[PDB]
Amino acid sequence: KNEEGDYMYIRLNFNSPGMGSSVKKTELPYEDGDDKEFVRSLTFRSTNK
DNA sequence: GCGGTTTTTTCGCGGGGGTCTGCGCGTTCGTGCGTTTTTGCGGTGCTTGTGCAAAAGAGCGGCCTCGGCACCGGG
Repeated sequence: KNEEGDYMYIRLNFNSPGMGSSVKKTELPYEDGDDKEFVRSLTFRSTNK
């Protein structure tokens, strides 16, 4: 979370392959897929802090 | 100190392949969050106790004059 000016810019990161979560290979938070593209982060702003 | 022997140090060149290194992902161990069990200094209410105006008569002690006597000196 980063309050830049009057807007609060919060970047929500999501699980993405390549040294991501500390979870072991046995259980993956996503389905295995070389052709799968992932939403890595979304940044939102709001006037209400 | 001076002359001898001859080992193994210094000199250089070629080839091999184990070690270093670029790159990636994962994890395990370093670092912060939170807590357990106990030690310590902080204060109080109450206990137990302390230093800081004449008038008059009655009675008294000191004192003094005096009484009266015993005594020294002499024969």
